[PDB]
Amino acid sequence: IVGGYTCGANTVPYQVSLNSGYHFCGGSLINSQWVVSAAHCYKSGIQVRLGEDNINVVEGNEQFISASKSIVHPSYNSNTLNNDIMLIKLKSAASLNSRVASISLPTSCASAGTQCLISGWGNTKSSGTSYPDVLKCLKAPILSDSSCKSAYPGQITSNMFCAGYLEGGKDSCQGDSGGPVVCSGKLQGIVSWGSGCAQKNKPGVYTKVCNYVSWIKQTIASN
Ligand SMILES: CN1CCN(c2cccc(CN)c2)CC1
Ligand SMILES: [Ca+2]
Ligand SMILES: [Cl-]
Repeated sequence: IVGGYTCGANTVPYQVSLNSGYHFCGGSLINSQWVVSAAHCYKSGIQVRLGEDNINVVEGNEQFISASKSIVHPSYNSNTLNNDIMLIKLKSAASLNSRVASISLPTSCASAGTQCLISGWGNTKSSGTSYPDVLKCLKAPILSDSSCKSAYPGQITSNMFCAGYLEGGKDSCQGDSGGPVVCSGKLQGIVSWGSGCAQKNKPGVYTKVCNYVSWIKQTIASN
């Protein structure tokens, strides 16, 4: 996250870190046994880390649980990042508590202008590299579909939306991928891609979760 702030320990209790010997992507806990993340985050041998604040220090509220299965969306296109969503099932159920909590799925799509909370352990510099140890947060509005498609002509599908600031300075960035965009208490977005981070007229692009609600509920009911 570039231009954000230190969330505070366990203040975003649905945020997970996906770890394959190191943190590589975020995700969001949607019930005790399932996480949703970005399909571009897929790899085998994922461990889900719940209850994290400093991802380099055991602070005492973590749960570490290996994934038993991964399910990439059937229409995910790695060329275009269309349908950039996957589900990960935990081998054992998370212990739900004030620090490890699920986030609800959207019952509908959010409007342009709705303020959202975006969070992660990705790079905090728009030029160069610095990765935080503690979780970083950003409040950012959903942008209109026209400003999103203007910013990235020929690349935005109906399964994507933009959020952020056209003036730059505040954005998600590398290592935030897969993590949550929460608006009105629902998971509306998954951090997906962009052109650099926090640059003018290049806001972040997010997978539009409200298009996937039926697929998520059907897929977890059958798995
Ligand atoms: C080479 N980078 C380019 C920018 N990427 C990125 C990843 C997530 C979110 C955003 C939104 N700013 C950008 C990471 C890979
Ligand atoms: Ca920790
Ligand atoms: Cl749907």
